[PDB]
Amino acid sequence: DRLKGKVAIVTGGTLGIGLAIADKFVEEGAKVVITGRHADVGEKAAKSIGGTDVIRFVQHDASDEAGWTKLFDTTEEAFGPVTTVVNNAGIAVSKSVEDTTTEEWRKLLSVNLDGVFFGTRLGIQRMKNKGLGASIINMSSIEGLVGDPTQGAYNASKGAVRIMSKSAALDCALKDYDVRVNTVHPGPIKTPLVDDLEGAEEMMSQRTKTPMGHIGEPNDIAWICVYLASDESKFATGAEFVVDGGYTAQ
Amino acid sequence: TDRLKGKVAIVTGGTLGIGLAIADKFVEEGAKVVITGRHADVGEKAAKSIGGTDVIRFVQHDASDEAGWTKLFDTTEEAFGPVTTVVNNAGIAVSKSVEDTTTEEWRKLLSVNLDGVFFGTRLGIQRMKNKGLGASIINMSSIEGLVGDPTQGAYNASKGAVRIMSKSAALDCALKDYDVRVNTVHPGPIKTPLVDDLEGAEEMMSQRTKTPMGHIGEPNDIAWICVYLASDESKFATGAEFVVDGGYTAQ
Amino acid sequence: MTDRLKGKVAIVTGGTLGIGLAIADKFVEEGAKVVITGRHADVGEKAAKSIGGTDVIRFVQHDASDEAGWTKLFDTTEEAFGPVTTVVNNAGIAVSKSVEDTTTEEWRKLLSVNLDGVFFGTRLGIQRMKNKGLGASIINMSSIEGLVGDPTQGAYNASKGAVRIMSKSAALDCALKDYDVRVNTVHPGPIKTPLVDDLEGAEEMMSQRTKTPMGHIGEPNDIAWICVYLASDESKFATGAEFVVDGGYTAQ
Amino acid sequence: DRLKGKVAIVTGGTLGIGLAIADKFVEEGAKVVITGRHADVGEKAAKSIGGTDVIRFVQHDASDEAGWTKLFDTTEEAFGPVTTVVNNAGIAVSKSVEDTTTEEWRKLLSVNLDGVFFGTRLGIQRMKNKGLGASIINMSSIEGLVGDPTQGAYNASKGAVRIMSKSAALDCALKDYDVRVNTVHPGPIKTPLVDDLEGAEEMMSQRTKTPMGHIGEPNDIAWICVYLASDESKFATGAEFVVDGGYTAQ
Ligand SMILES: NC(=O)c1ccc[n+]([C@@H]2O[C@H](COP(=O)([O-])OP(=O)(O)OC[C@H]3O[C@@H](n4cnc5c(N)ncnc54)[C@H](OP(=O)(O)O)[C@@H]3O)[C@@H](O)[C@H]2O)c1
Ligand SMILES: NC(=O)c1ccc[n+]([C@@H]2O[C@H](COP(=O)([O-])OP(=O)(O)OC[C@H]3O[C@@H](n4cnc5c(N)ncnc54)[C@H](OP(=O)(O)O)[C@@H]3O)[C@@H](O)[C@H]2O)c1
Ligand SMILES: NC(=O)c1ccc[n+]([C@@H]2O[C@H](COP(=O)([O-])OP(=O)(O)OC[C@H]3O[C@@H](n4cnc5c(N)ncnc54)[C@H](OP(=O)(O)O)[C@@H]3O)[C@@H](O)[C@H]2O)c1
Ligand SMILES: [Cl-]
Ligand SMILES: [Cl-]
Ligand SMILES: [Cl-]
Ligand SMILES: [Mg+2]
Ligand SMILES: [Mg+2]
Repeated sequence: DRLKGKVAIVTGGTLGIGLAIADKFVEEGAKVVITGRHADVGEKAAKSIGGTDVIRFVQHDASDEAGWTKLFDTTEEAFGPVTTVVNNAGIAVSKSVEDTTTEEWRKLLSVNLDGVFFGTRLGIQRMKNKGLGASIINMSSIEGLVGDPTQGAYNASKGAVRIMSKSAALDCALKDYDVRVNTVHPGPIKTPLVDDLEGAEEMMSQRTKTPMGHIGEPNDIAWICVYLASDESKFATGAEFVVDGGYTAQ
Repeated sequence: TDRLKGKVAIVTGGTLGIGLAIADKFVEEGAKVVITGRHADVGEKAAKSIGGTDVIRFVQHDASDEAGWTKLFDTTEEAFGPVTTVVNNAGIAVSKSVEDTTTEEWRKLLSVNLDGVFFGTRLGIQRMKNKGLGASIINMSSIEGLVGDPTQGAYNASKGAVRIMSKSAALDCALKDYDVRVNTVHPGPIKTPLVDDLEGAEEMMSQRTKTPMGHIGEPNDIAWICVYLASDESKFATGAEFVVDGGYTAQ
Repeated sequence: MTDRLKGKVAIVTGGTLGIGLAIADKFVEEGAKVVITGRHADVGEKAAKSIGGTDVIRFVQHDASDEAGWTKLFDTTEEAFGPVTTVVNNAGIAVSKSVEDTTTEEWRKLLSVNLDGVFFGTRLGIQRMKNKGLGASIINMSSIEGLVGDPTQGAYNASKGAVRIMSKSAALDCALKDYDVRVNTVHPGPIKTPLVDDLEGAEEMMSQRTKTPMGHIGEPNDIAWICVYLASDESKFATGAEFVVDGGYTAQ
Repeated sequence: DRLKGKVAIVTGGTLGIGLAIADKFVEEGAKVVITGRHADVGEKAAKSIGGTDVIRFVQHDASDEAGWTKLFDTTEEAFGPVTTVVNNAGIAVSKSVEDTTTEEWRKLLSVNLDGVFFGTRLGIQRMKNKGLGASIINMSSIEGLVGDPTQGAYNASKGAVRIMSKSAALDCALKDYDVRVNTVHPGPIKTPLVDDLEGAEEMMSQRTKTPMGHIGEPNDIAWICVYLASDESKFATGAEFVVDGGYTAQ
């Protein structure tokens, strides 16, 4: 259907937002590789969506540079030329800038920023100039648009992804690469991980935070990623797609 | 399966160009559509080019005509049932710097591009709130609502106004649990017979210093993002700006 | 009196109260000659005298939505002080209505001042200040409400988003044509002024930490000082930009 | 007199933009410590501005975390408690995202991002709750607002600075630290950084790039920094100050 012929890598694809992206990608006809760090979880997640003819799990840590080349080779071996890269893997640190230790800072940025860099750079190299309608979708958060006093390192990583993606988009467009790069900026989304933090959903559902008075669900982010992966969005590049319940509109 | 099943849409300025493509893809996705425009022969031919009166109808209406807006909703509702979707797309251009803009040009453009969008948004909230329709208002606000252009002063004013007024509406609807979303769409240069009739226009906007992709878009590029915004797929998106511009604003 | 605006001649619309008064006050303190406008001659004459004598500041009764009066206002100012170098389009009004609840009368009245007035002053300011080596500067008063929405200020939001982007168009045309005129926008957050004071509950609502992270609203001098920077030749490379002084309001 | 009583650290204050900031800060009454890696350049720069009663040089690489603590100690010993931190040190790499080596990425980010994090975190720690009218000014760029196809790592670093600074501003404000944090976004400015990239001034002077048709001068950035360091800006925090010749207005 809407993603006919697409082959997608979805990092952090075994839980929450990434899992829903993979689910709707398969529903729309794409073949998907979802990555994660734990194999006992990752395989049941893939099977929860489809069989190995449409979706497969590959253990990969987004900060693992060499593993990225291996991840692409495995995906192409399974499904053919990669067309779509969703850089979704990330981690959080609940600290102000003042209270962030240098170890927390470096570890978060090696996943949230270096990992997105590794996936974007390689995706451009492996997908340019092949008539694929290639699309790189970088998950860049409402925390890439506004600050949060207790997400200092996360804010830095998401702001970096936001503008680095415009650089990539412009270079691909100017060089007729047939690769588009866009960022998605989710507001608060209900996941089992948000569930395990007592008070988190309640805090984020305050009207002063999310004007809709509730947080979203993973499918809310999947559907905008479907649009961005499909050729329906062949004129969209370097842009920010915000699905946040009004959070940044006030 | 149809992504706009059961939706009922008004698309102003929907007989040519971007509005016509939005109407076409809306019908294709299962919506019933009323398109508006000022000229009846163009408008009737436009509607029939998309489908029969069971899925699409033309209503003659100038978007700056405040009184006509209530009749337009009534006509749409009697044909298709309650309106769920309003695309405020009607708009005109003035090729003048702020310095060179006449007061008559200023007022005429703003009466369509700003007053009209206000009339449709205000009435849309009134008529669609609290009805469980998954209502969506889509305001066309242009890259000229994000960046300035030295020779588009009044257009820039109108589109910046639509951009932020739409956030006001989105927030009020959300805080009041109205079940109405309001978002803006920001097209870059798009090929239309309007652009084709202006010699060198497509060539100027295709320069890499304007559009990095080196070409201008097509009306269906805007239609597809409007389908996303009209559908229940985007039920968590409100008050946000959706930019389809070939990279224009990213540099 | 010091000298960061030496030789400048400024029109400050709505300069008899609140933010406009503070702009005029600090402009005079920095060496500028100033004409303030307003609709009430009694408040306005006293406002000007409260800042200085007629050799540094004068009041002119003018509604900013009155197009023909704009030409007379420039003539009167240049007759008094020489060619105008600086236009601060500050006059503005508010309406506490959602988009849904805004009447068309309220919509047109607010926009005739907040948008048409800024257009009239920007258009005429370009015509009368271009190509004169003045280091000219047009400062258009937007608001944080030109950057984010407010559910109960629909028309005001529209007017301030219009000012924000129209000003960019004017700045670009002036720059590309070497007019020696800059155009920038100032976006105050909540500021203690009569506009705020006489909206019951407004300061209290805006002082909440969920609104202004600094936990209080600003004061008129906060906006005067960024305007002094923008009117001075210190900002000669600044054009088409948005200057936000808002207590952190738009950072979260 | 506009900076009477202020004590400022200006990283990379020995050439270009940072030198002009230091110069104007001293003119307005501040005591200033400038940093840089090269003591030959730095000692002369300090002497070109004033005597050791108003300005001193400290050899320090902004990417050196341990050195930041020494730098604040040295400044305190000379001039009293620091009131103003200008995180200005930065470098550039003329590579698209596709063409960026991981070494180039890590080197630029360790200076442009880690260094701004180190100085912001330390500035907050050292200046909070002292009633100093403290101000942290983080040097971003128009390249933290828009992309550039050939400055991918730089774009990443400047977008990170932009949004991390908002987080810091918010935390300082909500906690009543009496510390403001803002970012400055220069457009092209004539500096050794620009003068060494051959053809860069000519490129950035095109009207399609800078509408004013010329690039700026270091004093253009000095004056907005004076405003931000002074108590004139006591209501300005978390905001972006753009001095760019119209670059980002089109
Ligand atoms: N400047 C740019 O950068 C640029 C370039 C290309 C496209 N765009 C985008 O294109 C979008 C839509 O414009 P378009 O190019 O599709 O225009 P278009 O091709 O001229 O189509 C105009 C449609 O609106 C109708 N219309 C005109 N005035 C009207 C009124 N007062 N009331 C109701 N309908 C009216 C037209 O004819 P009738 O009145 O006879 O029906 C026609 O159906 C804008 O948001 C703009 O951002 C922008
Ligand atoms: N206060 C805030 O929190 C705040 C925040 C962001 C932006 N702003 C903006 O800053 C500007 C000044 O606001 P403020 O709070 O200082 O307002 P204010 O305290 O109400 O003062 C408004 C001034 O404008 C004059 N004025 C009003 N309507 C006018 C018209 N049609 N023509 C000429 N002068 C007129 C008033 O004098 P007369 O009544 O005698 O005419 C008065 O001198 C406005 O553009 C406002 O939107 C204010
Ligand atoms: N020039 C522009 O057009 C422009 C535009 C926007 C933003 N900016 C930003 O403004 C800032 C200053 O740029 P500029 O053009 O003035 O550069 P510049 O002329 O090359 O000056 C660089 C200064 O920083 C110092 N420096 C370099 N690496 C350092 C390190 N690791 N630790 C400490 N100091 C270091 C240099 O001294 P040593 O070599 O002795 O260390 C020198 O004092 C940078 O953040 C830049 O990204 C510049
Ligand atoms: Cl994210
Ligand atoms: Cl009057
Ligand atoms: Cl200290
Ligand atoms: Mg906000
Ligand atoms: Mg641009």
